[PDB]
Amino acid sequence: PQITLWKRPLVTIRIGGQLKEALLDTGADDTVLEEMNLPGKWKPKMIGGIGGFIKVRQYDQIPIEICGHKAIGTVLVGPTPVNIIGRNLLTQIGCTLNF
Amino acid sequence: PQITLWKRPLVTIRIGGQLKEALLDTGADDTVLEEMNLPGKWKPKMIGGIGGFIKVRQYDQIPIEICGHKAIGTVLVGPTPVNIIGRNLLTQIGCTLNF
Ligand SMILES: CC(C)CN(C[C@@H](O)[C@H](Cc1ccccc1)NC(=O)[C@@H]1CN(c2ccccc2C(F)(F)F)C(=O)O1)S(=O)(=O)c1ccc2ncsc2c1
Repeated sequence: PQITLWKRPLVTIRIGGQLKEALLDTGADDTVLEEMNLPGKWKPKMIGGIGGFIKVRQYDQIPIEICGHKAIGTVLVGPTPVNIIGRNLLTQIGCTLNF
Repeated sequence: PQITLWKRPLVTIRIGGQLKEALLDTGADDTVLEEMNLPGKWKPKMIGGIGGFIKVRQYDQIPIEICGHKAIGTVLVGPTPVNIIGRNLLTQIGCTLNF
């Protein structure tokens, strides 16, 4: 697909039994999802953006489906106001910026 | 150009005769630059990111050349962690997401 940027690039993602709307975000190194209780090991981390930092839980090798494209990798979970698909997963689904 | 996402999509911009590195940020509605001097009236604004809210100065109708593509639009100036080029100017240069 081609997604223009007139509006926020929100797409449907699936993580296990949860479907959520998330930004395809080229300005995000990492994938940051709003609070959810995923299974398995994790590690605490702090990530910074506009306004300062938030504490997140880093889960590794989590499969996520993005517009029917399979991805698997690190997902950060924390008190973000929006779900953010970062470059770690954007590359896996073949996402580029073009102009 | 086509830009892949294994590295941060950092590009050189020209603004007020100055060259700066800025991040092409599809997860950003607006363009937000680190502290700098721009001429003309500005208005105080507050914006919220992942870590909370900050105060910025809003300048309207500012020319920026992004990889040689001309834009003229609103630039917010304040304590962003990184210079970010948001959708207001990404649209002007014809930028889309493709996968
Ligand atoms: C700042 C940038 C270098 C990094 N961020 C990614 C951005 O795309 C971020 C993603 C993002 C989007 C929305 C909320 C929070 C975070 N966008 C924004 O902060 C700004 C806020 N804003 C926004 C939002 C609502 C109203 C007005 C604005 C305004 F437009 F502001 F008026 C908006 O439209 O973009 S991030 O979310 O902090 C981030 C993500 C992953 C990540 N991984 C490691 S550090 C790290 C940091």
